[PDB]
Amino acid sequence: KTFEILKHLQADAIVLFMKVHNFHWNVKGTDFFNVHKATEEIYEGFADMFDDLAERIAQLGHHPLVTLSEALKLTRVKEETKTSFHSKDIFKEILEDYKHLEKEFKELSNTAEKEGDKVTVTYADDQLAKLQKSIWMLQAHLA
Amino acid sequence: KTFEILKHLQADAIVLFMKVHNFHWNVKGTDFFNVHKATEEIYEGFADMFDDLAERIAQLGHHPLVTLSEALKLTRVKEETKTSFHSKDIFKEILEDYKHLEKEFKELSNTAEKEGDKVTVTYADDQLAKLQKSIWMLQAHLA
Amino acid sequence: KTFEILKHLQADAIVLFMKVHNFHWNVKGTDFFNVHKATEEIYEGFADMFDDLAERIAQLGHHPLVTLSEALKLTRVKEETKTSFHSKDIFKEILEDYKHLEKEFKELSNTAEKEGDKVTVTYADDQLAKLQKSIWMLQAHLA
Amino acid sequence: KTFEILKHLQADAIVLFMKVHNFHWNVKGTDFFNVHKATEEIYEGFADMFDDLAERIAQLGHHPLVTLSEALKLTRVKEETKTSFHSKDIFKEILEDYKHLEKEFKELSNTAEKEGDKVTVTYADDQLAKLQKSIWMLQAHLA
Amino acid sequence: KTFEILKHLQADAIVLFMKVHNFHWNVKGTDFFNVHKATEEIYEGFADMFDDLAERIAQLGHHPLVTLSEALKLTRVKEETKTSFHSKDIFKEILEDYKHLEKEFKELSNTAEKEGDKVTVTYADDQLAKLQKSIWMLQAHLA
Amino acid sequence: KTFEILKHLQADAIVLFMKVHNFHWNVKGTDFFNVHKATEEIYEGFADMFDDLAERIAQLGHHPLVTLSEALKLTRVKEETKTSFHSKDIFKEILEDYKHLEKEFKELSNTAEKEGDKVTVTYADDQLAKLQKSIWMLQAHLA
Amino acid sequence: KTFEILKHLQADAIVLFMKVHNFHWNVKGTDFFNVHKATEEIYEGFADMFDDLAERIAQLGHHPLVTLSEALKLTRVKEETKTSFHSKDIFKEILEDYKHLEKEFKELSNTAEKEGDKVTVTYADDQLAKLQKSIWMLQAHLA
Amino acid sequence: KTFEILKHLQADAIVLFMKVHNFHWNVKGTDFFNVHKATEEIYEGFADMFDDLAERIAQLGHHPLVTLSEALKLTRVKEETKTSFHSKDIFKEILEDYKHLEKEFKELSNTAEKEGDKVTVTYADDQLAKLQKSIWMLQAHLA
Amino acid sequence: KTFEILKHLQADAIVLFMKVHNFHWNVKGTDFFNVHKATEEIYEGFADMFDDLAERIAQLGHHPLVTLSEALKLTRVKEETKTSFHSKDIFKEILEDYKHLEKEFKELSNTAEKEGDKVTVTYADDQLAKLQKSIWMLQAHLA
Amino acid sequence: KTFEILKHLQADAIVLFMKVHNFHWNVKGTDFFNVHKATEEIYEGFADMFDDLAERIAQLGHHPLVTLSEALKLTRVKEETKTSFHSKDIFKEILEDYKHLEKEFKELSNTAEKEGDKVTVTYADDQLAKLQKSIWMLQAHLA
Amino acid sequence: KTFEILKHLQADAIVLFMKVHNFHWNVKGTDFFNVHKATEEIYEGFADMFDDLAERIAQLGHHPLVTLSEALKLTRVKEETKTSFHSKDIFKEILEDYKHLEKEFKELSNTAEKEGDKVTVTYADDQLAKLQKSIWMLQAHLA
Amino acid sequence: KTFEILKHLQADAIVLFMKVHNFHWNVKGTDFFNVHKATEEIYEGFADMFDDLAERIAQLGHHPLVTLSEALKLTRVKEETKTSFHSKDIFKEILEDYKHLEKEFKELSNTAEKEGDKVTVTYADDQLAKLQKSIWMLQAHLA
Ligand SMILES: [Zn+2]
Ligand SMILES: [Zn+2]
Ligand SMILES: [Zn+2]
Ligand SMILES: [Zn+2]
Ligand SMILES: [Zn+2]
Ligand SMILES: [Zn+2]
Ligand SMILES: [Zn+2]
Ligand SMILES: [Zn+2]
Ligand SMILES: [Zn+2]
Ligand SMILES: [Zn+2]
Ligand SMILES: [Zn+2]
Ligand SMILES: [Zn+2]
Ligand SMILES: [Zn+2]
Ligand SMILES: [Zn+2]
Ligand SMILES: [Zn+2]
Ligand SMILES: [Zn+2]
Ligand SMILES: [Zn+2]
Ligand SMILES: [Zn+2]
Ligand SMILES: [Zn+2]
Ligand SMILES: [Zn+2]
Ligand SMILES: [Zn+2]
Ligand SMILES: [Zn+2]
Ligand SMILES: [Zn+2]
Ligand SMILES: [Zn+2]
Ligand SMILES: [Zn+2]
Ligand SMILES: [Zn+2]
Ligand SMILES: [Zn+2]
Ligand SMILES: [Zn+2]
Ligand SMILES: [Zn+2]
Ligand SMILES: [Zn+2]
Ligand SMILES: [Zn+2]
Ligand SMILES: [Zn+2]
Ligand SMILES: [Zn+2]
Ligand SMILES: [Zn+2]
Ligand SMILES: [Zn+2]
Ligand SMILES: [Zn+2]
Ligand SMILES: [Zn+2]
Ligand SMILES: [Zn+2]
Ligand SMILES: [Zn+2]
Ligand SMILES: [Zn+2]
Ligand SMILES: [Zn+2]
Ligand SMILES: [Zn+2]
Ligand SMILES: [Zn+2]
Ligand SMILES: [Zn+2]
Ligand SMILES: [Zn+2]
Ligand SMILES: [Zn+2]
Ligand SMILES: [Zn+2]
Ligand SMILES: [Zn+2]
Ligand SMILES: [Zn+2]
Ligand SMILES: [Zn+2]
Ligand SMILES: [Zn+2]
Ligand SMILES: [Zn+2]
Ligand SMILES: [Zn+2]
Ligand SMILES: [Zn+2]
Ligand SMILES: [Zn+2]
Ligand SMILES: [Zn+2]
Ligand SMILES: [Zn+2]
Ligand SMILES: [Zn+2]
Ligand SMILES: [Zn+2]
Ligand SMILES: [Zn+2]
Ligand SMILES: [Zn+2]
Ligand SMILES: [Zn+2]
Ligand SMILES: [Zn+2]
Ligand SMILES: [Zn+2]
Ligand SMILES: [Zn+2]
Ligand SMILES: [Zn+2]
Ligand SMILES: [Zn+2]
Ligand SMILES: [Zn+2]
Ligand SMILES: [Zn+2]
Ligand SMILES: [Zn+2]
Ligand SMILES: [Zn+2]
Ligand SMILES: [Zn+2]
Ligand SMILES: [Zn+2]
Ligand SMILES: [Zn+2]
Ligand SMILES: [Zn+2]
Ligand SMILES: [Zn+2]
Repeated sequence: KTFEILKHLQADAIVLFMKVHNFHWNVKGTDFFNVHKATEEIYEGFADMFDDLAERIAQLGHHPLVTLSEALKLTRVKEETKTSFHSKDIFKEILEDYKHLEKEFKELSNTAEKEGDKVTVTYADDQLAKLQKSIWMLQAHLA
Repeated sequence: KTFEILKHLQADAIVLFMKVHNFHWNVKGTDFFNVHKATEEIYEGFADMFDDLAERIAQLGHHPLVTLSEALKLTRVKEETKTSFHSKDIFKEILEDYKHLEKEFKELSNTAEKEGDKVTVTYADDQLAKLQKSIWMLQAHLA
Repeated sequence: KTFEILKHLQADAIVLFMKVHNFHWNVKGTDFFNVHKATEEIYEGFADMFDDLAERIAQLGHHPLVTLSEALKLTRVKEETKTSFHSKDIFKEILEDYKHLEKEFKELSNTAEKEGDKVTVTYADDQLAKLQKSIWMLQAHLA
Repeated sequence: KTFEILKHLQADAIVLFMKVHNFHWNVKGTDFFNVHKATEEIYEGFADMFDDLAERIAQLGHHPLVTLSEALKLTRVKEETKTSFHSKDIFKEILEDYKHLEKEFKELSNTAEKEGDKVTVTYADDQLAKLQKSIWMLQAHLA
Repeated sequence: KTFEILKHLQADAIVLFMKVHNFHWNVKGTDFFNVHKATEEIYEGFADMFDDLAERIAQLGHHPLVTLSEALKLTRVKEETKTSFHSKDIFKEILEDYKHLEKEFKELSNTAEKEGDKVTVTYADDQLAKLQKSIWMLQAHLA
Repeated sequence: KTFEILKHLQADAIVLFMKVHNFHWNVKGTDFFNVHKATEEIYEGFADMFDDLAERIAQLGHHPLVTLSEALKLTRVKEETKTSFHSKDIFKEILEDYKHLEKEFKELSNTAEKEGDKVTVTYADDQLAKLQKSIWMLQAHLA
Repeated sequence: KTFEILKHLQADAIVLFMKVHNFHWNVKGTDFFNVHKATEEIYEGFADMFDDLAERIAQLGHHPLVTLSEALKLTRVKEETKTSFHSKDIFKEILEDYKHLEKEFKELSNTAEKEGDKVTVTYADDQLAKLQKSIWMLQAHLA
Repeated sequence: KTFEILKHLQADAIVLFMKVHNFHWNVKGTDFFNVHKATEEIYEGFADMFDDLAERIAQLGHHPLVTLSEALKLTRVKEETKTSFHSKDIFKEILEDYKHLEKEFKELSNTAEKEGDKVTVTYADDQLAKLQKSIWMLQAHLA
Repeated sequence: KTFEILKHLQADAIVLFMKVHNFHWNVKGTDFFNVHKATEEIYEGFADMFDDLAERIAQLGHHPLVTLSEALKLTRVKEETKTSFHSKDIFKEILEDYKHLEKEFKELSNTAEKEGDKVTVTYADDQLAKLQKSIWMLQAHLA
Repeated sequence: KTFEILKHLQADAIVLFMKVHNFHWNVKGTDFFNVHKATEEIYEGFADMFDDLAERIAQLGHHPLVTLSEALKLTRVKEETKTSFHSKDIFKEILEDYKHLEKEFKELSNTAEKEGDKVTVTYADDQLAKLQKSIWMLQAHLA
Repeated sequence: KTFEILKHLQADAIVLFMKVHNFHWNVKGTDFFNVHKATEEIYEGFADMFDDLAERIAQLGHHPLVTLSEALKLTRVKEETKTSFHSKDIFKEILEDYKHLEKEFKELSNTAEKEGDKVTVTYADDQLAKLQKSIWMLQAHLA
Repeated sequence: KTFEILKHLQADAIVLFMKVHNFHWNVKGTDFFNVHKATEEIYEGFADMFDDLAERIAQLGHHPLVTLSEALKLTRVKEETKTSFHSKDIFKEILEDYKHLEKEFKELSNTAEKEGDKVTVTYADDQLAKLQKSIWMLQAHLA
């Protein structure tokens, strides 16, 4: 179900909002400003994704999740308890989670096509476009 | 300890970030736009508070919390599982949590004065100023 | 035919442009500013929809409609002759007409997919996205 | 009566809003961009005139017209059913309708002076100023 | 005399500047933000009216009033000592005072026409335009 | 005749454009910046007045003047051949020429009322408003 | 009591709002623009101070003053009935009243520290900062 | 293959970037400014298309082309060696090349649907939308 | 002498300021807007050139000209008494006068190099750059 | 000949436009964003240089080059076929090509001085200024 | 004494203004842009600190220092004569000097509390806030 | 040598940066704001001149000066130890130092022409242009 994948993704969005703030505060190295500013852009993107997924859920006549509790329960994103990083470790982690979201947005898109929910398709394909652009850029950082 | 109160408040900030999004999505009544836009301003404020508290913690040589897990563990904010509200219920809840943050920022301020951490004082008094302005406005909504 | 639905929708757009101005001028109640400003945003949206539908028609090698006469002839939107409203009546009427446009944009989208007119699809799905967001918000006003 | 002329003019404004969109979509010749952009400015002006006339009517304790139906009934503007133009034909038509509005705004102004409605006078003289500037520019196009 | 009415109006402007701040601080109800922001726009308008009337007086070779003392002495506006309101009470009061200013600006306009002071006429008619727009909007709030 | 006064004023506008540039370049004293910047605002105003008067003339079916030659022939403004000033001398000269334009705009306004040219009236009264504001400010400089 | 000093200062703010407008309209000399613009900045500052003091009072659970009447009753600011000034006289008067506000903001700050009202302290110290900057600048004008 | 069509289009984009600059520099006639500015907008669009196609190629794990050499080798766009034009000749040429890109973007879109590359579809349909709008406008210039 | 050429050019600048306004008001044809706006840019350029030449003269210890009288006396620009034009006639005239200014700025530049006035050289070469760009564009209009 | 060097440089500009896009897409390493953004600024500079050189050529009565074909024929810039880089390799390549352009702009400048083409001199010296600033910055990257 | 510490800090501010420009010009490595831009932000901050400290001194009735001579005499900042750096060396040096300013601003703050100079306290605590944020960021660069 | 004069001028720039701040803080008289703001513009100009001269030095393969120490050693600018001024004294001092910089920029320009350093010439002539404009304005203040 479309709204089930939406909920799952909403859960990842708020979890990544937090995870990315970790990287924002705890990066080390002459790389600090760039990663500090870039992580800020990343978590702000995730705050919007969170809101947008929730609002698609509501639009669709269902209930978005409303507690951090359900988010942790529905997410497939590993929270990061460590508190120190080189930029390369941050990019590897973010890349991993991006590849996860990419897979899921594809699923979201495929599922919504099947159920004749075209709006959810164009939302999912728009997010895929962004994820694939970032995936490429992150791959290029790490190469 | 100053950094202990900071951590506690950081936990409330991310919890209220979520709680306020609930109110953002699930308000009902001819009041919808105003509460939808106002809650958006409120949660954006909480996103900044979260970041700022975390960054004061780091500055002070300690570790801010880095998971939703610790946040739920350290918060004194009740998450809201209900998914429908009149504006009056939203304002009552927000008011309650504001009164909670007000008390704690006072504590933060008092404690930091004692430990000779003046920066943390001016941060705490700046946040008090905002909380007391909102507390007054919310009291005026409900009267 | 794609261009036939386009024409129909173009007719509704100019009719709603007028209808919404009625609500803009004739709302009553302590609700006045909010509804006055919101209706202004709504009719400005409809002015753009009108222009865009007409311009898709032209692009497609056909003729958009060019008189209020044809608009009244092609529309399924009831004009509103009454000249006084509470905000709730305005929202109910706007909701009704929105549900009408939603149905038709779905048709437009489905029909254009069939005829291999992909541009018209992405236009129709973009408008659906907006209509479904407003439909949800209006449902929330009225609940 | 002042409000009677206001209503008449309100009817012309919405009719010209449509008529001018015709010219916007259906101009032909190496003149296309200039006329396309200029007609867009013209119809946006007419959308404001429409709103302003309606709002003067309301202010004056009367009811502006609220349907395209009454507009077609009250207008002295010929709708244009043709769907192809050279720029010269567009300017001739617009000039004609401008000369019509000029005459009527003079009447509006004279009538409002008589009835001691000074606000309506300053509104009418402001619109005359604009019409006479455009009339001159259009005469210069055609010369 | 033109300058006598100017002085009277200048006195009302500063008195309403204060009166409107009362409403700004002391409104109660789920209406709070809207009335708080709208009253702020209203008193800022009155601050400009005050300055403009004073400056017309100076231009005309006379002396505007320069103390709150003369203002209270020359005003026909009742100061409001009460410190709590519903929005409806605020709108009724503002409406009353608006109707008062409307009457006086008409007088100002008529008197200035007689004395051949055309500048003061166009100033008075510009203010009438604004007062009549607000009077209509306030009537619509209360209906 | 309205257009005759317009032409006369157009001639003064271009003459004052030049005269004011003299003051702009040739002021002396610790007053230099203020007078340099203020004269720049003054001549830019005169450049617009020039254009606007010319364009009213054209609108009215007549020909504005098109050479400096006719301007010098039609102006009642004394050109200034001297090349050094204290600010007080500049203000006295500008004041004189302002009083001249004020008189003429009154004439323009009166004459246009008589001939039923309302647009030219509202133009003349708008310029009077500006001239009387500047006249007051200049009187205040010199007092 | 903190709120008692707040009220007193609120009274001075509205009185200085008026007093400063006097100086704004009635300054004489080649100094006119600078003093006209500077007084405009000064009274706009006082309008904000007025609003802010009133709003601190409300926040604190008390009632700000709501009439010009109480303002004149609570102020220690002498109103200025004279209607003509050299810039030096304006600066001397403003300086005097500034020194008065400086003393009182110190009192406000000291008193609020005692009562544990930290928000009011940071407000009072912020205003002191501004007053001491202006006091220095005004002393420099007069030296 | 999707990436093969992308590469082809990337080649056309840089070739049209140049071709359009030819028209930019070498248009003749009283049409000069309009065509000079419009061609500037057109080539800036092509510079972005070039970059975007290249970046989609990279995202997709392939290599965009990196020399003018490959571009000339992969393009189906005829370079223009002539150095003088009337606007009509420029529009005919641009129209031709647009019709070419339209065909190819359709192919791109169809092919990407087949291979399950949804991002490339939404990119191709977005570009089609723009090409069909320009095709219509250019047809209207030439009619 | 450098300052002699400066004065000559200053005279042409104010004469062209007027001449170009003629073209601004009196162009005829479907070309009207473009020429109306372009002439406005041209005369605004000439107003700046005028001011800049005058200010270079002053800088150099000499006196710029301060009357329209000297301008007409020092200019080699023919004033235009005719009051109706096709765009082609306007461009031919402007081109002629441009070729004149180009020649003179070359002279200015050469002369200033000789006298070791480098500032005047860089001013003259900057103006040449602009004149040669416009000369090319005007040649392209007329071809 | 001046125009011969201009043409040569125009050829390098479009070749570097492409070459720099290579570096834009194909940089690898934790350096990615900085080099991605900086290369974007560099190629945008080259797009302007290209246009400006072409337009100087036209101004000078000659024909700029109008095909990628002539560009490859006239350039002394080696195209880069490789598709992967560390930032250091990108900077070395860009530095090399910069040193090439620097030499040529000197030649351009010297040659134009000889032929009395001062405009082309000030253009060449302006570009030298930029090239020498970038050369220094690039040397500093590599040191 | 408060003003003695102010003077000392003023001396460091201008010395660091220079020192930081050294780092701005003489950094080496693929780090160049980031350090070049960041040092520019740092020295601009120091220019403001310098001005603000000087202006607090003046406000307090004392004399800020007015020569580079006294600055070198009063500073505890070592000037840097070396002319080449890796970014790590720049950050270590800046960190050292920051730790120095932090200590001194604490002293300033403590001393001003003692002397009842609250304005100087809030200034000192504001600067501490900034220094501690930068100290943390610099520590993070170097870790 | 070009770089020797550059260094000398760099030394004056930082010395004048300080000297001008003296005038900024210590001007007395009803002239205070104007001189306070103007000196702020002047020292900000000198901060840029300083940076630009240093960066030309680096570009040229030499080392700009990096301590206040060398600046005081290389400058021909007298530092000002006095701490109180009338505006006339400030303008006389600034004028003197300007005349000094003018002479030196001429030398810089002449020397750079000789050594074939054209970039340094265009930099020197640009600064001369500014110095001669300010010299004229300052002469006009003092006359
Ligand atoms: Zn941060
Ligand atoms: Zn951001
Ligand atoms: Zn939302
Ligand atoms: Zn997931
Ligand atoms: Zn750690
Ligand atoms: Zn490490
Ligand atoms: Zn929303
Ligand atoms: Zn927001
Ligand atoms: Zn942060
Ligand atoms: Zn808590
Ligand atoms: Zn529900
Ligand atoms: Zn309910
Ligand atoms: Zn309205
Ligand atoms: Zn709007
Ligand atoms: Zn359109
Ligand atoms: Zn329909
Ligand atoms: Zn009714
Ligand atoms: Zn009702
Ligand atoms: Zn889309
Ligand atoms: Zn369009
Ligand atoms: Zn528009
Ligand atoms: Zn409206
Ligand atoms: Zn009519
Ligand atoms: Zn047709
Ligand atoms: Zn035709
Ligand atoms: Zn008016
Ligand atoms: Zn407020
Ligand atoms: Zn406001
Ligand atoms: Zn004022
Ligand atoms: Zn009254
Ligand atoms: Zn109460
Ligand atoms: Zn109640
Ligand atoms: Zn100037
Ligand atoms: Zn200006
Ligand atoms: Zn004009
Ligand atoms: Zn006259
Ligand atoms: Zn002289
Ligand atoms: Zn004198
Ligand atoms: Zn004013
Ligand atoms: Zn202001
Ligand atoms: Zn307020
Ligand atoms: Zn007091
Ligand atoms: Zn008097
Ligand atoms: Zn006096
Ligand atoms: Zn161009
Ligand atoms: Zn552009
Ligand atoms: Zn790119
Ligand atoms: Zn192709
Ligand atoms: Zn040719
Ligand atoms: Zn031809
Ligand atoms: Zn115009
Ligand atoms: Zn313009
Ligand atoms: Zn000037
Ligand atoms: Zn000449
Ligand atoms: Zn004629
Ligand atoms: Zn003709
Ligand atoms: Zn990119
Ligand atoms: Zn860019
Ligand atoms: Zn171009
Ligand atoms: Zn080359
Ligand atoms: Zn590869
Ligand atoms: Zn590698
Ligand atoms: Zn730099
Ligand atoms: Zn900066
Ligand atoms: Zn300062
Ligand atoms: Zn120190
Ligand atoms: Zn070295
Ligand atoms: Zn190294
Ligand atoms: Zn603070
Ligand atoms: Zn200052
Ligand atoms: Zn500044
Ligand atoms: Zn720099
Ligand atoms: Zn020197
Ligand atoms: Zn002293
Ligand atoms: Zn003195
Ligand atoms: Zn230059």
